[PDB]
Amino acid sequence: TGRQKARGAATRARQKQRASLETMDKAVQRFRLQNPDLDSEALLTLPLLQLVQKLQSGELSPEAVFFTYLGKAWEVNKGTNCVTSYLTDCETQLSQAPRQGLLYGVPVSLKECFSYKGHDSTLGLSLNEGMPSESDCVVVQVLKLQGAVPFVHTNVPQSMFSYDCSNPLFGQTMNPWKSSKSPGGSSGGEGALIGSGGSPLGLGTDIGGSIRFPSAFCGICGLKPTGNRLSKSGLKGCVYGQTAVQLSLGPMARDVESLALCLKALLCEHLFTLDPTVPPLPFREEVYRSSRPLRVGYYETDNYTMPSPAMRRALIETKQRLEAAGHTLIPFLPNNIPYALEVLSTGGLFSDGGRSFLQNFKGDFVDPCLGDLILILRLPSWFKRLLSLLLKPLFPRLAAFLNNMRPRSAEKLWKLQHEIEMYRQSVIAQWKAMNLDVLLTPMLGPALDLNTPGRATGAVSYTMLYNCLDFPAGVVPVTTVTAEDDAQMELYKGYFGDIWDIILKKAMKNSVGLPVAVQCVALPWQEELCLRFMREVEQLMTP
Ligand SMILES: O[C@@H](CNc1cc(-c2ccc3c(c2)OCCO3)ncn1)c1ccccc1
Repeated sequence: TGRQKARGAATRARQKQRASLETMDKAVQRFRLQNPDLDSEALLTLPLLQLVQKLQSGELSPEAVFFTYLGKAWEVNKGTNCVTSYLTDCETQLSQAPRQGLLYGVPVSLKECFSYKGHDSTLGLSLNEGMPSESDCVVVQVLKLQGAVPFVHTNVPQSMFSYDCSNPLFGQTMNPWKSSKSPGGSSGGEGALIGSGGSPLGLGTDIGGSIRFPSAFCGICGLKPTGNRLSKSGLKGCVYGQTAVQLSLGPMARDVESLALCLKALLCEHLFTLDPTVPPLPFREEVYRSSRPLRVGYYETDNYTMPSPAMRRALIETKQRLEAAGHTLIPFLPNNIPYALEVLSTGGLFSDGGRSFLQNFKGDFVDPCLGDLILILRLPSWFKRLLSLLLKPLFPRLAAFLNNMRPRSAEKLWKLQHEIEMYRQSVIAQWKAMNLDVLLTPMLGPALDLNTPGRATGAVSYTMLYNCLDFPAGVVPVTTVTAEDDAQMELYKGYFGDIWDIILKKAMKNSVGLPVAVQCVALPWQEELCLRFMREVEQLMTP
């Protein structure tokens, strides 16, 4: 009965969305009258490096590449529901774009949390509706300064604490390969859009896998750098001052070269001048372009989330293809993964028991795809500890998350923050002892059914670990689900048998033809190495 403002918020958001799309369309069709004989699917097809080349040499005009992609985005949006807003003024930015910039005339999609002047960054929440950004976030300024034309705000799951992608304002985003499936999240609108040719390049945030999931589920590249490689200034979030598990932002694109282009474009003196709290580490092209044989750690499971057959096959086929290229593959597994997930990561994100998070939800509709998170955090802490002590014998994995989602005293979070530092060094010591360069990893895939990710929390294990360690981690699509793999899904039993295993069992069925990826990891500040290795995987696993 107190959803007055929630119902009103949503109505405004949908008309703002509808007006954006209607504006986008009447823009595109104006253009197509004056540009009929023009090779739009050669343009949309063109890889980004190609595209910048023609924009810089002046073979294609910026308006052509803008209004061609603008049309395509609008078309793919009809199946997917992945464009929140059309960024108003981008037509004006196109004409006054910095001409010798590294992304001159490249149109760029932005996850909604990236502040853009005059536009809401709602995060699917009614409390953030009707509250336009006073100015562009630091990375958007650098984008615009480097010649790019940010043009849409792509959708996110309510609060971004979910690897599905629905909210009560703009509704549910769907996977462009199969509309019964989730596109991933929280950068789901990004993946859906880029993954269907709606944008050559875009920007996401990751805190539990939120770049890597949608990249994998929608079959594109994506990199989560080290937390403070790039400027978090101006990004809209649920919680501020949680530093233990640090959020990280990075690129999402159709290929690995695009990603390396994009970092090289942002890591410049503009970024470091505009935000001196970021360490002025220039993009080292020498390391990215190296062809030195790699010592590559690997594991085909984390013993926590049982991989799908597709994942397992993707991991082994890459492992072996890499061996044939001459890289040295070494079995490697970080110590105490259950501890990192159940105690450290979970404790880090909900150190305060959720009370900060939850005030975003007061008087709002709770999206079904958040599952039982809001209800669980809303429970009082004595009931969490009691209920944990009952479940532990029967369901340790679930009892352990519950035990570490209670509020704690400043003394206890100092102790947790120390264990994270020590754990990070603990895994670095494993790494250095086996002299590895990079680390090959499975990656959750194929894409889950809709409203499944919310009730399959174990499956964050593959990605979350490296938010916890704060290692640069990216994904590359390597293969597509065979019927042989989809059939092998009915022998899937999981390592625990609790409901997260059961939900994801069914969630991952009926996924023939969907893409499946692997994860690449490096030590901190070695983003350029992570991309060298991702690029290697990309070359060796193309069909
Ligand atoms: O389902 C859970 C409650 N939900 C969560 C969710 C997440 C979570 C954290 C980071 C994420 C994310 C999800 O989504 C992707 C991006 O980042 N972490 C811990 N708990 C549960 C617990 C006890 C009993 C029953 C059910």
